[PDB]
Amino acid sequence: LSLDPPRLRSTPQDELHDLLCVGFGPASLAIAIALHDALDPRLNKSAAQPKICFLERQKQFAWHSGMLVPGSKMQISFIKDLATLRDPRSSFTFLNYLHQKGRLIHFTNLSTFLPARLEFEDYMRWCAQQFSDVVAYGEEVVEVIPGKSDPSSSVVDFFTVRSRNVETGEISARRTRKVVIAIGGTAKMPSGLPQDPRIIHSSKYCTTLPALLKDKSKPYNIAVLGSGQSAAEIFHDLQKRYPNSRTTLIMRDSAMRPSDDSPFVNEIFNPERVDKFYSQSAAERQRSLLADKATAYSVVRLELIEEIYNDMYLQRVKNPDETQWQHRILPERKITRVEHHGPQSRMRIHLKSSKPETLEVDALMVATGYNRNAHERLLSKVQHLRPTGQDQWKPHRDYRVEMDPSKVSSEAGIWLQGCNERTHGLSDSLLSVLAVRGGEMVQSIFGEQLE
Amino acid sequence: LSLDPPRLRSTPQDELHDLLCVGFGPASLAIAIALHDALDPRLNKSAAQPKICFLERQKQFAWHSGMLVPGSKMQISFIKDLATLRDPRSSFTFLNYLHQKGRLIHFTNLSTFLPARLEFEDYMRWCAQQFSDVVAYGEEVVEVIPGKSDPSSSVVDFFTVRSRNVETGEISARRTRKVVIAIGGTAKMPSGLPQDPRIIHSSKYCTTLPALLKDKSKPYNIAVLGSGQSAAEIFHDLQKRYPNSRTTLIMRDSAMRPSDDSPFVNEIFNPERVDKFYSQSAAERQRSLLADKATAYSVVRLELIEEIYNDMYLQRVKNPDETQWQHRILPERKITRVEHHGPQSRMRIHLKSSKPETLEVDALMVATGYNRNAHERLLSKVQHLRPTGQDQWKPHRDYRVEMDPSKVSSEAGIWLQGCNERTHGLSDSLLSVLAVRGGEMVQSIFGEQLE
Amino acid sequence: LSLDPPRLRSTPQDELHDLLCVGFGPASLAIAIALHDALDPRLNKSAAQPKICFLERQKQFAWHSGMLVPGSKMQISFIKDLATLRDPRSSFTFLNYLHQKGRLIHFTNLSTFLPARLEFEDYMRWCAQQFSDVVAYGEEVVEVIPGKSDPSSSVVDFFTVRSRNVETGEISARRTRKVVIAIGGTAKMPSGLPQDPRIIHSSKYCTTLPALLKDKSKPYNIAVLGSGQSAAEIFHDLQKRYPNSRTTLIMRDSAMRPSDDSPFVNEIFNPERVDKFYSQSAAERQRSLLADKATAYSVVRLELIEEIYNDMYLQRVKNPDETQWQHRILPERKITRVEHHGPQSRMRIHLKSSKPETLEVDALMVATGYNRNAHERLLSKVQHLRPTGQDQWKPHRDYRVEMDPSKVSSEAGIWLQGCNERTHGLSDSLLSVLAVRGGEMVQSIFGEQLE
Amino acid sequence: LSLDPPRLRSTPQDELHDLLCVGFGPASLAIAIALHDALDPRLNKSAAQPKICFLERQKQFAWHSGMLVPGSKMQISFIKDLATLRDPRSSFTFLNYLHQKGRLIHFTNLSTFLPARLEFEDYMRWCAQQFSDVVAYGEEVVEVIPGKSDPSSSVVDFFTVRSRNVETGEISARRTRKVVIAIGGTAKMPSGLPQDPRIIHSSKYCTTLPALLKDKSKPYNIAVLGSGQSAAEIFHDLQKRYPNSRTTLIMRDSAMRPSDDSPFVNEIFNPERVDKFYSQSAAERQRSLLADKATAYSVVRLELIEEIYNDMYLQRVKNPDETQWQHRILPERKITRVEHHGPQSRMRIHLKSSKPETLEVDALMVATGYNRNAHERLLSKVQHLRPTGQDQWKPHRDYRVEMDPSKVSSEAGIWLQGCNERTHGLSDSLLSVLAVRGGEMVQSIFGEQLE
Ligand SMILES: Cc1cc2nc3c(=O)[nH]c(=O)nc-3n(C[C@H](O)[C@H](O)[C@H](O)COP(=O)(O)OP(=O)(O)OC[C@H]3O[C@@H](n4cnc5c(N)ncnc54)[C@H](O)[C@@H]3O)c2cc1C
Ligand SMILES: Cc1cc2nc3c(=O)[nH]c(=O)nc-3n(C[C@H](O)[C@H](O)[C@H](O)COP(=O)(O)OP(=O)(O)OC[C@H]3O[C@@H](n4cnc5c(N)ncnc54)[C@H](O)[C@@H]3O)c2cc1C
Ligand SMILES: Cc1cc2nc3c(=O)[nH]c(=O)nc-3n(C[C@H](O)[C@H](O)[C@H](O)COP(=O)(O)OP(=O)(O)OC[C@H]3O[C@@H](n4cnc5c(N)ncnc54)[C@H](O)[C@@H]3O)c2cc1C
Ligand SMILES: Cc1cc2nc3c(=O)[nH]c(=O)nc-3n(C[C@H](O)[C@H](O)[C@H](O)COP(=O)(O)OP(=O)(O)OC[C@H]3O[C@@H](n4cnc5c(N)ncnc54)[C@H](O)[C@@H]3O)c2cc1C
Ligand SMILES: NCCC[C@H](N)C(=O)O
Ligand SMILES: NCCC[C@H](N)C(=O)O
Ligand SMILES: NCCC[C@H](N)C(=O)O
Repeated sequence: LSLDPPRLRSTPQDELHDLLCVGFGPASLAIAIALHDALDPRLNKSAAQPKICFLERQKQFAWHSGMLVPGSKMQISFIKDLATLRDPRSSFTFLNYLHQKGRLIHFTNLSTFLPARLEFEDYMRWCAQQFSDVVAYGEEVVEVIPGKSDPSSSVVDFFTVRSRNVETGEISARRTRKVVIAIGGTAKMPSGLPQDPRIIHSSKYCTTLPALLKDKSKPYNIAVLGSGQSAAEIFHDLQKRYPNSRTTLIMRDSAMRPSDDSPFVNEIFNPERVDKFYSQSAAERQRSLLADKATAYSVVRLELIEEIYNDMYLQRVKNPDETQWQHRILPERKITRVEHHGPQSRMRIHLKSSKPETLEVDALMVATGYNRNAHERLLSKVQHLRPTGQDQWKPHRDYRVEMDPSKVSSEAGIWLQGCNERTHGLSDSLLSVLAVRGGEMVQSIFGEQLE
Repeated sequence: LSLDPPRLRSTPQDELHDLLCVGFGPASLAIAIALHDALDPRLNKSAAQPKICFLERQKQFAWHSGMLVPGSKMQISFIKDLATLRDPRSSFTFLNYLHQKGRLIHFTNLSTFLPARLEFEDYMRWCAQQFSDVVAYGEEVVEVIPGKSDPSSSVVDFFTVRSRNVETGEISARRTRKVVIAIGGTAKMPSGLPQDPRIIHSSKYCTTLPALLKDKSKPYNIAVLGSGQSAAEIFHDLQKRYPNSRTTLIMRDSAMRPSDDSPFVNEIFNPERVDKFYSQSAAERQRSLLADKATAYSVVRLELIEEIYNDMYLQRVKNPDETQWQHRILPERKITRVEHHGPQSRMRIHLKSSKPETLEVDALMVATGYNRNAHERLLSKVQHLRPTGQDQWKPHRDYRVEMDPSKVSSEAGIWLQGCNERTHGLSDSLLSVLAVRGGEMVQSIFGEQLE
Repeated sequence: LSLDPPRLRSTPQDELHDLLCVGFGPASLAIAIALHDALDPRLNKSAAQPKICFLERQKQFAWHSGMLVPGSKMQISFIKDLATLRDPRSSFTFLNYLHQKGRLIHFTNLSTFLPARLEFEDYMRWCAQQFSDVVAYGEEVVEVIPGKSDPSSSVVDFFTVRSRNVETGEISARRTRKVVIAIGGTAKMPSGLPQDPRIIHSSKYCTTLPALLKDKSKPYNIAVLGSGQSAAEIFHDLQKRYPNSRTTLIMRDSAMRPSDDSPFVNEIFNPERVDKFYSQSAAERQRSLLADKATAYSVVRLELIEEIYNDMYLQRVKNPDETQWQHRILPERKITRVEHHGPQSRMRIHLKSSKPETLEVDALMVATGYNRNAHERLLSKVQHLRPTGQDQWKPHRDYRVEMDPSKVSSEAGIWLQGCNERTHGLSDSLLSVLAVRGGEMVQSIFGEQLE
Repeated sequence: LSLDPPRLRSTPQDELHDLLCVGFGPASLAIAIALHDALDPRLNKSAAQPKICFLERQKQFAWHSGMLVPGSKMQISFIKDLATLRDPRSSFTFLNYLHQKGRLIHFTNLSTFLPARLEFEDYMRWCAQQFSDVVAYGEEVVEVIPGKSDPSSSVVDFFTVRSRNVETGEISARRTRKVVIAIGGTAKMPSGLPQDPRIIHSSKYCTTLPALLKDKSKPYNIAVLGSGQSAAEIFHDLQKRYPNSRTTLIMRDSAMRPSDDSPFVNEIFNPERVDKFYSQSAAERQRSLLADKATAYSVVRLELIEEIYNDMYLQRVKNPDETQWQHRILPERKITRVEHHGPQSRMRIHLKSSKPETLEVDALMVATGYNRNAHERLLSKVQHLRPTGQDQWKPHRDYRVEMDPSKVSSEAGIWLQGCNERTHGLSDSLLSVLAVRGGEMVQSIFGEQLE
């Protein structure tokens, strides 16, 4: 329909970069997009291109591909794509992507605000490919190291970012004034579960479970631990994927509970509300996160809850005896022990009540969420630049971490993205404010240059 | 279509009754209905009629008539009427009521499980009228007094129930072996608000607000305190009822939140789950009530939340300046003081944040819920019959309160209904289990007689 | 929960029956149920049992088992079950069935008026089994023959009904004063299609297609002709059932169109509207059937249309080239020729526009509806009893066919059920008015006896 | 948020224009917008401005303001605004309008594709105001007259457009090579109804009914003739607007029927389908319009049908006697005579069945649709330029009417918009394809200039 906008120019890796971004998921992608738009005279009247590079450990752009369950839907309006809430005229809107694919009229006839996760990933992939010249894939960042252009001074004014090539194992280094860490989360596992190849986090569902359970027709016993959106999607999907299997949903809560996207509550995810949340005290922020927990954690989309309920009711129609059901839910349970050294294909899972019985399974899917602390390890050698006494990174409103002013130049800095819920609200790890935040980040990072 | 079933026979008030029920709301009505069905040879094979009387302070049957807001809907499936979950063959089902009115086919074409509150009240009224011979209306019960058929013994074996005729003020007494107290709740007011005729509880909305604000066209300022279903219904309704008024919703929470009727959670209201809840410890029961709070308290029907949100959005369309809106919501506020002695028509309401500004209004609707402690006052003179040391009534699973066995005959007793959430679960004060509980109560109370 | 009501007594087959019913599908079942209720003193105050028998060719009760597609839903509110609109107190209501199965509370939490076809069939099966003593299964009726108790007179006053035992092939005869023919429809095939085992009517989908296509993993090509509810259900289901197959929906219309159950239109299915429809002239009845055609024929449930549309859109997401899609719709087409004598597994289907290209397929499902003329063949030897000149059976309002009064006794007669759309409206072949019609039929047939 | 794009320059009215557009409703507005975008180097790489003027008879931009009923909703996805389907990057998209108003995030939380008609009008108004320099309001075009730059030749190469200033009555003339007529429809009245100020077309509902019925509290009798979307909206609205009135919906059909926007059917409104429709024969086009009639004419939005049905059911709850209802529907009726010369405030409306009774009313709203023939009158003096024998204007695919090539220069022409259903399909008079058609029109009209 139209031509794609001009590509960003790559930078030789031996040159000092203006910005180096760790990760090229949605959060980094939104920053690339906002930078493109900011450098677009059509979009910004005022609009040399900044020297920028993105390091991504995956071999190409992918969005949670381990959980790309068939049928899985976005839990957010497509209007909250990577550009529209910042500038609906952007070439990087979902609607413009659809138009470019010749699909916009057909999507309109769906009357849905919620694309398949598959389609939304391809949207983001389609955006991502327009930045290929400035993204280095298959590069896993392993550390950020402070640098001094004047080694005999006591002022840091750049950082060296070292990454391991995931194919060759070789170590590269790139130097930059500013670093963004946007690396999402790491799998959270209950500390009571032993390491076993049959015990698999939800994040590796689509990738590593079919490797373990190769025959989709075989009568497997498969359990799912958890009662959030991932637990539900996996529990529901196993029933299609392995149709002769016996599945068990194990949860410490009494029920799957619906996610709250009711319109007054949902305004906590508005981009303008980040100022409001950020400015509250630590205590009020903690109470606020708790009060709105049903919008984000340990909750399932009502539609999916209802579909699973109907499936269970259909089992009840066929057999009033719940102990005989092919697919069962076991609420208010916790796993107290996992026998997993026996000769059998199966582990023995021992269960008790979760208030203050055994299953034998071929695999246990563990849908217990994510931690967002992995940036700490990347930043270990830059900790000493923090103000005296700090043992945590303190991100400012504009997401730049606080550093000792007498140790670090004002031209140099490190920003965090996607790990700042404590300071910036429940929207921080989601897609909800990426469009606007990208804009804010470009302004924060490239502000002098673009003025 | 069919004839109504045989009426129950009245009892002369000077005779010793088998059962005397205080209140003829839904809970008592469900007991009348279950008794009728139990005495129906068509419904119960095994089926002299028990001597029974109901005392109701209203002049005729009415169901929360002060909150019969136009458009107001049931928040419960009609299948949970006063008989169906006990016996769908009962003549007292909602569907059979519709058939009797010649309306069943038209209701079917609505495709709704949720009747207007108006229609459901008329259903219950239609049931209630079939018990007119055994209900004494306009009788307000004021005390229950222990009696001894042998005054020189130390055993109580009946109770005298005294009521005040609401029209004549005259005091009547009726004697009975067994008493049921089913009197619902009393208005809960925040203790910080002064008594004023302009400050009116939600329960008296339809009755006493139009008496105060007589001219529906006048530009009143009207506030609503609270963020539950009643606050919402009243806030929304005032906008139709007084179209030129300026309304303000004052709430200490940050948002109206949706009621949870998602299907797995909603099973806590199943009749069979009362056994389960009752048998849990006090501590587990407390934690359970807390965990499922969003099913019952401080929550609004999503549909109503969404309609109010749309109304506010339409105001935003007309004027981006929220300070100028005719109808406004003020979240995270508490009332710190109410000036109400000035010469003006209006009170001055002083507001502060509810985290750890003034309105001038013609009336303040206070939608802050109910207490369920009024039975305590009726039972003051029977307290001494409790086991030594008890300062609260302890209802058994079958809702009969515990009494000292050496002080009270096994043929005599007092049952509580609708005030037992602490011991019987969130369904206790609702319509949810009335059909089944009525059956259980008839069995508990009339069990010997019906065997 | 309760006990089942008393069984009806069987009749020795050599005795003259009061009523003999051909078929024990829903329509006959509704008559059995209404008769039971009419003989129930609990339900009818006024209430020797009539001598009745039902002849059904299937070996046991089954409801369209060839189209019991997984997930398939009722297209009618459960309130229009086989008794409720006549008498909601009946033991044969859907809700009472649920209660008897201990499932009523769980069904309530579905919040649906539309059961799975599987569940509704089991409801009807559960009803049907209560009449086992008076139903002879595996009996295919082949003719109805006039009888004269006085052979030398010219008055017919009974009929002999002869049936072929489907297992033994043996012929039985039973004599009766009154006959009901309630045998539903026969498969309508386009006259241009040749007989071939690979060409299968929708009615035999679940039974005879898996016999033909034994391996569910094989890449079959399967076509579906038609664009009604059956075509849609089969088209959608093949995609799950044979996941590697290539399916093609062939339709002469341009689109699947949604069924109209909007509430004002839907009142044509009200039981009371049959009087209104019946009394209109032939011309007005014809125009009326045409005007409301979108309620009944060549239409699909919006929900199913939307799901199929989403599946096609998902194919579009993966591949913009519709010619490469696994599952395709070909609108405005007609089949002009079917090569089916070649050596290949597959038939060659030749297509042209349907306005005034070839597929090779392993099977063609033909979803082109039903005829309702099979009663004509059963009644061939009784035609001469019609009034002079009639070449069609003329059913009165009460569904008794017109006969020459001087040739047939007033105590003898034949009623038609389910084939009377022309005279009684679009509800005649559906479940919509079975409850009320059953009552009317019992009154019409057994009226003298029950007075 | 961003600045508005550059304004188009006005043209002195004594200059020969490139394009003169009659009407500035949605269709003309979409052409203005597409022209702006085509001249935008940001949107079109290749991008002297054409000399253009729009003549609109209203004093300012308004969209069907006589039917801007409170609550009225768009019946089309906002994605089908005036630019998005052509170019989602356009500054004239609905989403960009929302962003400019600071409302985009709040609209997102509505989760609706269907704005209030009020909001969508303000969207279009907001677009329209950006073309104020080239629109002359209060100008009613009365004729288009052929011109010859060489009067002694036989070739027309311009047209003079004459308009009457609606305030001063003065006549202006403007000359142009090309003319677009985009003037929408004129009120269709049944020819059997007499002229009376109490008989008012739906198009003048919000403007001229409250002038007639000044007191909203008065017990008026008001009838509505028709059963389409307008009849329904007016019938429903009168009940709020005049709460003590008795309203009557008079319709020749038996029921309000729902509009078909089911997704396969709805593809007839796709912009790409205009090529397909246009190329079909006259006969096939006629049959096609008939087949899809339920998408466009004599149909009501299911949601509105359902709301009206619920209102009627609520009347039934209060009173089983339909003859006493405040608001009544009278189906299958036609008006045979209107007494309207009597002394009373009210007309007497005589009714009969519509198959092949009197009301006395204060006003009759006539909701019987529109004609689209008014361009004929404007073009009367240019008819002779058509090819010999034509008595109708024949619009080409690109909407330019056919003219004799030897009588009219190739640089001169007349285009029709919004009146071409017969040749271009059911989307022609709607908003459905305005975005794309605007683009096509700009290309058709300004094609040489923009190359
Ligand atoms: C199954 C699932 C469904 C979800 N659905 C939604 C939804 O519908 N709507 C919504 O708003 N949110 C949703 N989320 C939330 C999700 O967090 C955000 O949508 C989004 O993924 C966050 O973007 P991100 O860039 O911050 O993190 P990520 O998406 O995790 O991307 C971070 C990137 O950094 C790479 N990376 C990590 N470490 C390194 C390293 N050391 N070196 C180099 N590269 C590295 C990773 O490969 C990854 O690509 C969902 C999450 C999950 C798990
Ligand atoms: C606005 C509102 C809407 C509601 N909607 C629902 C719903 O949709 N679904 C649901 O399940 N629940 C609903 N509820 C909950 C409600 O508590 C129950 O539906 C029902 O009213 C409880 O019945 P009850 O008999 O226990 O109490 P009540 O309904 O309050 O009846 C008690 C009766 O006792 C009488 N009484 C009180 N004191 C005396 C006395 N001293 N002497 C004599 N008579 C006395 C009273 O006049 C009253 O009639 C709603 C409550 C409110 C306030
Ligand atoms: C797939 C499908 C789905 C449908 N879904 C609905 C719905 O959701 N709601 C609705 O209202 N309607 C629905 N219908 C319409 C259907 O016609 C009625 O629901 C119902 O089946 C009609 O009952 P019936 O007894 O008249 O005919 P049938 O159901 O066809 O029963 C007639 C019986 O007579 C037996 N029989 C036939 N010939 C003989 C013979 N010579 N001798 C002895 N026995 C014989 C047959 O075995 C059969 O059991 C559906 C139809 C189909 C095909
Ligand atoms: C109540 C109502 C609701 C509708 N809702 C929708 C909807 O939700 N979605 C949809 O797709 N369609 C809808 N429509 C269809 C409607 O036709 C189109 O939306 C749109 O109005 C068509 O634009 P138009 O410019 O062709 O005609 P119009 O909107 O009628 O505009 C034509 C303009 O020309 C002016 N004009 C007329 N004659 C002259 C003259 N001689 N000289 C100068 N100016 C003149 C008129 O003042 C008018 O402004 C609706 C129609 C009505 C009546
Ligand atoms: N899990 C995603 C939550 C997104 C949030 N409801 C929003 O509207 O932004
Ligand atoms: N507020 C009424 C709650 C009723 C409960 N959801 C139930 O289904 O019983
Ligand atoms: N009445 C408006 C019809 C619009 C059409 N359904 C469309 O989607 O374009």
